[PDB]
Amino acid sequence: VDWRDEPEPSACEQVSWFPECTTEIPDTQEMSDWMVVGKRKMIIEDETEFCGEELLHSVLQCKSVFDVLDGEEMRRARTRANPYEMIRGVFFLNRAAMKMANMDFVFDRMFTNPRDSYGKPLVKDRELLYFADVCAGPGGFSEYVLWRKKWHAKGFGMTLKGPNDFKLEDFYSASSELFEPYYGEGGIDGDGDITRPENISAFRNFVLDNTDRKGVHFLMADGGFSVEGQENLQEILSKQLLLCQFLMALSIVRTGGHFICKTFDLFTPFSVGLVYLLYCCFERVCLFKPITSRPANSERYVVCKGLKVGIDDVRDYLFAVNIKLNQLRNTDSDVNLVVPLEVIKGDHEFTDYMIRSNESHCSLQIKALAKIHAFVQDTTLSEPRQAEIRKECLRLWGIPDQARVAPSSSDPKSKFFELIQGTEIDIFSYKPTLLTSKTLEKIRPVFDYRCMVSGSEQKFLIGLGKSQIYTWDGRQSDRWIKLDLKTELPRDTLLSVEIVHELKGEGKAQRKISAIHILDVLVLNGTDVREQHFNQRIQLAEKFVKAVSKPSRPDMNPIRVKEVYRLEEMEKIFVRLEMKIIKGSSGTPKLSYTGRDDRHFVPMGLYIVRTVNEPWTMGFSKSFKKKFFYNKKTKDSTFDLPADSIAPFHICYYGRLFWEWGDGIRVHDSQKPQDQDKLSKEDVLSFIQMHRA
Repeated sequence: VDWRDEPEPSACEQVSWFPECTTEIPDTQEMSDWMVVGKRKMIIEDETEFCGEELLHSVLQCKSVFDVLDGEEMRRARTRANPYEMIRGVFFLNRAAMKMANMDFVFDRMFTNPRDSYGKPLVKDRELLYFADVCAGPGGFSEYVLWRKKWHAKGFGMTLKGPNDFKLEDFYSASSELFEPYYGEGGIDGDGDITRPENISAFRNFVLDNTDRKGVHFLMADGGFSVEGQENLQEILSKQLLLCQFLMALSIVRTGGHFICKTFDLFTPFSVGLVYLLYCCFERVCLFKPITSRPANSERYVVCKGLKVGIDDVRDYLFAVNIKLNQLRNTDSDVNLVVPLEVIKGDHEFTDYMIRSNESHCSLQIKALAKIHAFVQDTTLSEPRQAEIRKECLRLWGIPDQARVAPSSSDPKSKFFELIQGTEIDIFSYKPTLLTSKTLEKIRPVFDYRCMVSGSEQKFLIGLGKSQIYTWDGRQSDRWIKLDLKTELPRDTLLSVEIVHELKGEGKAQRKISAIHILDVLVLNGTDVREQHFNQRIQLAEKFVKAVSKPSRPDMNPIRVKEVYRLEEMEKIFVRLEMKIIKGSSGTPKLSYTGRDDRHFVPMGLYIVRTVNEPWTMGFSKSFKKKFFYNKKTKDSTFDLPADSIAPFHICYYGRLFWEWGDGIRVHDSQKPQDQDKLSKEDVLSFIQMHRA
């Protein structure tokens, strides 16, 4: 084989896709005879149904050349023959993350910014991006995605426990509450084996429970294991892994969502039928090998965009096939077909593409294998272009050529000063204006304001990564105190929070949990949001906060956003106030605010926050029945949101009022020691009603 007649190395890569599938999705009735069970076959050399005999045999002999060669001596020639070797992982934890860096650029930000078939993005940058990462070597894929999307992505991961488990603490960015691992049945106590039906169903239910029952925007799968001593049978030995990854795609990926999965050789009709099922289920499919995939191996990736509606029959069918596979382990039987060969070959376009892909990959891999062999037989040979190629690839993909090495062992005070970027520190010391009969007129605009129920004193919280979380009470004299709660948060995060005691049940059976309730956000994981509108900051807070949660680890402290109400709708708050018997109140019922779940807390009062800026105010047009913005200086009026009407964080914090709910204040009808000097619920509601018009 002449390996020196290979094309010149290049950072430019071309992609061709399968023809778009026109035939209908197979249903349960049609697939009822598709599964074929026969003798277990551990021979690959005759699988020429989608590849020429010459190419298959040549690639197999080229692989088997190294059956007698030293493994380390072979990998040392591999390092020299591969022109893309020096790329490695750059500043990530492994080279696998740079594979996602490669393919996210090649497929036009398909994963970091997923669109639909019409060109419309699925996630509003100014809603949350949901992704899943199954069969992941310490989540390098997720390291790339999280480093690129910061708090604007939430990831769900499942992988095999053991030496190749997730390494959250080694992510360049991110945290445990950004990429939340779930290991199947038992939650975090599972083994993460994706080939177990219990784990499949459990991870599916988990992902659906944390994605508004819609599913993830995309799923990435990169499963593999050692096939040492029997490398040539790699595709057969990992057939079930491939089937389970395709099935997980059909199980948790939302409609219009995407899916990328690592495969190996695709000579057998079993793997080709699986690819055909993906081609039927997605709007467009292709087989691609990035240059960050070593040229001498059988590794490639199948890229799928636009999951179709009504793929549930295929999902159930593949679940059943996996069960049969589990039942045939250690026997002489095996599932050798999932789609009949006549159906696959009946689609001439699909078969043409499949054969051409197999053969082109075979020729390239044969050249690379002979190249490694030649570099073994001659140790002076080398590619003199690895450095420049790596430089150009990093430039092309937008990956900065800077190492991970920055543990950011910053103290919370210095990091706080870094994150506020010269903003005056006294802004963080302002106390709220107490709401009294003398200050009631301050909330006169009503529409300019939002309100939320408080359960503890307001504090600032900074996240330095993982469990390095510190709080500060806003006074220059106070020290940053490490938070004694089992919770994690990404570095470069700055929050306005309160630490609430949540209660579930009453009396002797009452359980209590401490929780972080977010009031407002300034910086999350590195991008500043302080200048965005308050509702937008709360929505990005729900984005990150939904991301910073823990369903697989019931052992961790929950993080929540406060429920934000419109001031002209404060009446909805009092409907959630109940008198409940709290553990240790000697039987006295205490006022309790019940949240979205079956938990409640003792309220201390109600914050009123202004969301509209200086001489800008919101009125209600009775003719148009819509709210409008009015400029008190220019006298202009508009029904759209003016950019200068936006109240940034410092205005919202400085101008906030607090309506305390201590003794003598009646906000629930069962507690009427109404101190005549203190505002009741009726007084505030009457004032609000008089000034809504």
